[PDB]
Amino acid sequence: TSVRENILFGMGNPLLDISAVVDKDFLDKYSLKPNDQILAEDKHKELFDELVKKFKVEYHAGGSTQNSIKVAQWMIQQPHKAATFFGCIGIDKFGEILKRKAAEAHVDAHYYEQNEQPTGTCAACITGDNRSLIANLAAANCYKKEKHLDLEKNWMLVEKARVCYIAGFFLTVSPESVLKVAHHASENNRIFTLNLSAPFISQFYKESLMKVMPYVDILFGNETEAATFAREQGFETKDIKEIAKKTQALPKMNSKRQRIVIFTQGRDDTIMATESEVTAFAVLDQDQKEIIDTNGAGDAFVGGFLSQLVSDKPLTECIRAGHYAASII
Ligand SMILES: CN(C)c1ccc(-c2c(N)ncnc2C#Cc2ccc(N3CCOCC3)nc2)cc1
Repeated sequence: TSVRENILFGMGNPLLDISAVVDKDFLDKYSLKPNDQILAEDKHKELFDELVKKFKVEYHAGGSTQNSIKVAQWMIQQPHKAATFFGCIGIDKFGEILKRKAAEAHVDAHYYEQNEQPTGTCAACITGDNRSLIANLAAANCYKKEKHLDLEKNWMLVEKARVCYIAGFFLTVSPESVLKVAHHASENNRIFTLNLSAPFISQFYKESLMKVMPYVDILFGNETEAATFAREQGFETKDIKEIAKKTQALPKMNSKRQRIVIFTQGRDDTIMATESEVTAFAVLDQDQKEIIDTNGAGDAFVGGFLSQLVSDKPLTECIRAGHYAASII
């Protein structure tokens, strides 16, 4: 093996995933479309506490960036604490559970804990054939870099790292801290990776997303996200195989590393753009998966891919583990 700890740093919104099995007489209370993912409003406050009661649940350390780092450590059977992760949580039992589920993943998590807000949480409300998801960010959105990421002891773990990845959802929380990490990857010429996460980031956080873009070694994104990203910046093309070209020719601050743009397409090829020219890799099929996680499998692609890049392997092999990873899920 001989891979080393804290070799891959990650950072993002730690969400505590709470799945179970409900019905509808539990959903109509809070009125929720059987298969839809939205954000929690002040009329959903209880829905959390009332999902740990009347329903048998599992507790997984969730959130995109955190999902990707745990899958990267899974494919990283050894050593342990090979991947690190910073985020904000609350000082309540939910955060207690999160701290636990992550160590129980050999992930080296180091959280910014606080009281103001509860630990965030995502709610898996499955009726078997649906996915009503309720997300409440809370604590994940209170991260303070000056009192956590800026501290010597944690910042030294960002130093032990030779690869950084942050899902773009985190730009909605702290671009200043996304930046300190990206910038640093430049100054010490290490790899810094990023996710477009959702089309809304490209449409509504472009200023923050363009500030880090020059400091972005690799870029992860999907079909649609790719699509909207081009729409704004003015690429004109609608051809993904082309967008990957126009984007990756974007002003890259560090010039010592030319960039790689991996645009996934759900389960259907993968478009990589490098300094040379654009190729395309077809996916591993697992046909007629009615259960197909689909949404949230791109997080798994990213972990598997990351697991192979922390060892500087052929991009073709990083993309191989991306499929091994997405999915066991
Ligand atoms: C679809 N929902 C459930 C959804 C999607 C994705 C996430 C998500 C995940 N998976 N992992 C980590 N962070 C976030 C996060 C986050 C997040 C979501 C939305 C948002 N805004 C949307 C409205 O405009 C203001 C910015 N800002 C931040 C959570 C919830």
